[PDB]
Parts: sequence; structure tokens; C-alpha cells
Amino acid sequence: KTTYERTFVKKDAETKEVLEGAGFKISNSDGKFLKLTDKDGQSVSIGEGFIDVLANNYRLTWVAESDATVFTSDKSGKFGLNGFADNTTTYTAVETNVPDGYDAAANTDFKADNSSSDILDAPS
Amino acid sequence: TTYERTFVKKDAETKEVLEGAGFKISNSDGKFLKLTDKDGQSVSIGEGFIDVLANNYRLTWVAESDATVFTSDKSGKFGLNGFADNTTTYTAVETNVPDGYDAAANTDFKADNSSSDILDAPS
Amino acid sequence: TTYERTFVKKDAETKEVLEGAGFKISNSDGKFLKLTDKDGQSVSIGEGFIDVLANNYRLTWVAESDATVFTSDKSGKFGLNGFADNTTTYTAVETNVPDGYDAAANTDFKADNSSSDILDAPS
Amino acid sequence: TTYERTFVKKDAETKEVLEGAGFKISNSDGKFLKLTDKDGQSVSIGEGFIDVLANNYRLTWVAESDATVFTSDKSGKFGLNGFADNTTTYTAVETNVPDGYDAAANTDFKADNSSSDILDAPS
Ligand SMILES: [Zn+2]
Ligand SMILES: [Zn+2]
Ligand SMILES: [Zn+2]
Ligand SMILES: [Zn+2]
Ligand SMILES: [Zn+2]
Ligand SMILES: [Zn+2]
Ligand SMILES: [Zn+2]
Ligand SMILES: [Zn+2]
Ligand SMILES: [Zn+2]
Repeated sequence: KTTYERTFVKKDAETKEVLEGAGFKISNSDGKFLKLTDKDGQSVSIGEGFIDVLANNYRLTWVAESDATVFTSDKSGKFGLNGFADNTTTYTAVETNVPDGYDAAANTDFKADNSSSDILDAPS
Repeated sequence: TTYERTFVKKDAETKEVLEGAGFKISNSDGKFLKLTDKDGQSVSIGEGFIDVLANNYRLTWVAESDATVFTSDKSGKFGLNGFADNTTTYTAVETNVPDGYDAAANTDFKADNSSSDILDAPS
Repeated sequence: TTYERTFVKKDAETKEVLEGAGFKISNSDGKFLKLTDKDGQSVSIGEGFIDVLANNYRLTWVAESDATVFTSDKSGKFGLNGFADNTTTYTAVETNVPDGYDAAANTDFKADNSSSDILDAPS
Repeated sequence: TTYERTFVKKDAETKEVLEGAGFKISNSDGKFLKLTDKDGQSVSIGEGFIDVLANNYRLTWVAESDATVFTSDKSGKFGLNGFADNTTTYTAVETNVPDGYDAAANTDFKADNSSSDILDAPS
């Protein structure tokens, strides 16, 4: 069936330069967090950047925070994924891994609406 | 002499079986079920019914974070044999929810060799 | 110069030794015992008494979630040598309870080279 | 352009260097230092000074439970290079205490390329 995607671009709040290596978990209103598995329900190692769930035949599951997948901004500051089942549900991108020299961005509320948007990390 | 329990995960609307829904099992002491091998080591289990007896596994009760996750297979089924006790209440808690679904309500049960459905509502 | 402690896990009713009961050891600072190798790395231990001295392990005190689990063997036995101090109170806390049993009460002890029983009640 | 910091763990009585004492590093936001590789993955570090620059690691600030533990080596040494900032106060918190010792007090520091002692009292 049809799915939805979301992209984010991590940036320095002052210079607007893209920031690599900022790690995020995605939560729903049930207090569960997004975990990617392969087709056999096994954990997968993902790198930085946008994760092509569709091309890799991954599955989205919602799990306890500690078992969640960390998504990490790449060289272009980008991260996210496709393959979301629902575009009307509010999720929150929570910065769990903050690059040194920066403060965590505020939580970013979003829907899987196929858009791209910026997340700013303040220096210091 | 032991007891078993099976569950079948289904879509609450269509009743189609649902694969990949993960569950932990708790007791009234607030501990959760962990399978080990005969030497007390963790084992990797897949989806479906776990034949504890055939594999010589052991059932232990541990902290939630160390617990075994049981996952519905292609036929929506999961569970296990090897329970010592058929009169004790346990709860199946959905900890890993398939995307596009809401978590089912907690399912109270006894290890009575029965099989029963657990429904996940579409989101 | 070091000290050791052994425990024997048993069924409280039958007194039969019980294998697969897992324990963490805490101190009064609320930290828990972790064994490492000579390079500070985690080690996988099995059931039974752990010969820390022979394996050149080290004892460290860490957060509960990073602690080593000691597990009763076929003879119901577990524990270790290599304790630096015999006058300090520690507590053996049952974290992994064999199915069909209740957790034993916490067991206060000192590393005094003694052996003592820990009883798990059925149910 | 980056900064480094070294610490030497010692017995407060004998001043002999102490191996196997584990530390986390926190900032004023209550987050703790985690080293990752270039692809944001966790890395296994051993004891001693961590050459972040040579290994192309990254410093990130995370929840205490996800933090990297730095551990004193044979020479009692630990620390790292690669800090972005030399004017910000951090704290070295002993999380893994060698048996036979008390935890050192928290050690406030800046990444100023210096080396300094941290003392663990016996008992
Ligand atoms: Zn919901
Ligand atoms: Zn209930
Ligand atoms: Zn719903
Ligand atoms: Zn017997
Ligand atoms: Zn044995
Ligand atoms: Zn990597
Ligand atoms: Zn103390
Ligand atoms: Zn201070
Ligand atoms: Zn010195």
C-alpha cells in the first residue's frame, strides 16, 4: 500500500551550516519509539542520512525508547526515512545524541507528510 | 509436566493475522519472562511459538529490560511451552507494535494450553 | 590477600538444589558488582562459583544495569573469590528467578570465606 | 583545532596508579560524553587515553545511560583529545569503582591540555 516519508536537515542555529552526526529518536504519543527491522524482524545497522526503508525492505515498529533506532544527520545534515504507514499522526523527533559544541535542539513535532524541514542546534 | 500458551495476533478490523508484533510476558511480581539455555545463557529466538521443551530451554523471571520478546510469525502466532504452573496469572504486554497499528490492550492469561486472539486496532 | 563467598540455592520446601537462579551483589552505596578482565573489559561468565583469582579478573562496583549476574549451577552453587574486604556488608539480590519459584529474600553477607543456603519458595 | 585532557587515577594512600577505574564525563546540561565513529555508531574503547583525532571519532553529548565509560589503564591514565571547547566546565564522575576503593569525589575540569591526578581512598 501507499506510504509516506519525512526528511530533516540539521543546522547550526547561528551560521545555518549543516551539521553531521546529530542523532535522533522518533516517538509517538504512546511514548514508544521507532525501530527499523529487516523482513525477518531482526535489528539492522543503519548509518547516517535518509534511510530508504522501501528499497531495503525494512519494517517500522514502535518500541521502548532503549530499543529504538537512532537516526543521524549525514554530511549534508540530512536524516529521515520513507515507509511510514500514516501521514496524519503526530510524531516527535528527539535529539538523543548531540554534537560536541552544540546544545540539543528543541523537540520537533512533525507528521510524515513527505516534506523536508530544518532542525537548529544552538552553539554552546 | 508443563503447560503451554499460544496467541494469534490479528488486525481488529479485518481479522487478518499480523506478523511482527512483539510481546513480553510479566508476572504479578513485576518480573518478565526470559528464556535461557541449560547453562543460563541468553538465546536468540525468532518469531512464532517457542518449543522450550524440545530445545531444553529454561524459563526465568527477570527485569523488564532483560526480558525475552516473543513475536507473531507469518500465521500471527506466538507463545511457548514449558510453563511450570497453570494456575498463575500472567500478562502479555505488546512492547513492539507493527507500524500502522495501535498496541493491543494487555492480555491477562494462564498457561492453560489454550490458544486465543489478540487484536491490534489499525491506526 | 582476598576473600570469597559461596551460596547454595535451594527449594525452600524440598531443599533440592536449584540451578539457574541469577543474582546481583550490591554494596551500601547502591552499586553492584561487575567482573572485568585485566583490561577492564566485560567477561561472559557461566553458572557457578567464579574463580576470579585463577582467571585474573577484577571486581568493580557499577550501576545495577551494568552489573554481573551470578547464577546457581547444577549443584545450586554460586559465588566468587577475590573480594578485597571481609568486613563490608553486601547483599545478594535475586534478579533472575527460576520459573515455578518466588524470589528469595535479599541475603545480607560478608565476604568471610563461608558458604550458606538461599531458599526459593515454590510459587 | 581541538583540546585534550588526561587524568591519572591513584591510590590516595600509596599514590600507586590504579587500573580499571571507570569514569563518565558530564557537561552542565546534565548530558554525558559519548564517542561515536564517523557514521554515528558506538565504538568499543579500552582503557587509557583515547586518541579521538587519530581514530576519526566524534564527541557527542547524550543521556547518562548511553555514555562512554573511560577507564584508567596500567599507568592509571585515561582521557581523550578532540574536545571542541577549552573554556567549558566538565565533570569526571567515577561510575565504576575498583574493589577495595571508595569512589573519588567528582572532578571538575576544562579541556585545557593538562594532566592531573584523581585519588581513590582505600575502603
Ligand atoms: Zn496511538
Ligand atoms: Zn490485566
Ligand atoms: Zn488509533
Ligand atoms: Zn529433582
Ligand atoms: Zn552447572
Ligand atoms: Zn560504523
Ligand atoms: Zn562507600
Ligand atoms: Zn562542582
Ligand atoms: Zn601525581
